[PDB]
Amino acid sequence: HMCDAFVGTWKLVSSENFDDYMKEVGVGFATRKVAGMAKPNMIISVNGDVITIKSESTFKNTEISFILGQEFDEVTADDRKVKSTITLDGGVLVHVQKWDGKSTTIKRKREDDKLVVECVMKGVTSTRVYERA
Ligand SMILES: O=C(O)[C@@H]1[C@@H]2CC[C@@H](C2)[C@H]1c1nc2ccccc2s1
Repeated sequence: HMCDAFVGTWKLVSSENFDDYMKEVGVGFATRKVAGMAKPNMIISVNGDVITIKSESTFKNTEISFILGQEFDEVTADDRKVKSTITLDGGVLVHVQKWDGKSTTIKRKREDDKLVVECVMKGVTSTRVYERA
């Protein structure tokens, strides 16, 4: 029952500062413009200890499966090859990605009927809000 409140099908309803977050990550102009239009559906499921997060959009379809605390390789939507570790910290899913000596952290939390995602790269934060689909 670890992540029960995350499980489901979620649709992006708002975004703030995502272009600036992507710039800070190192994403180039064309990917920023096209990726920034996307309205992904995020599908979260749990089977035993394995959590799966799928993201489906017009730009890319991705999928990650993982066990909490156990590092895995991820190819991101913007084509970074990263080493990821996802943990639960006080009810927040905390996802750290490492690549090329860099690091970014993505936090996912339940707030009211929403799933709120905070993406941080150095001093730049983007907030992405999802509703049930
Ligand atoms: O999952 C998402 O919400 C988005 C949208 C759906 C697919 C693309 C656009 C994905 C990105 N994530 C990142 C992370 C860092 C840098 C660039 C990008 S594009």
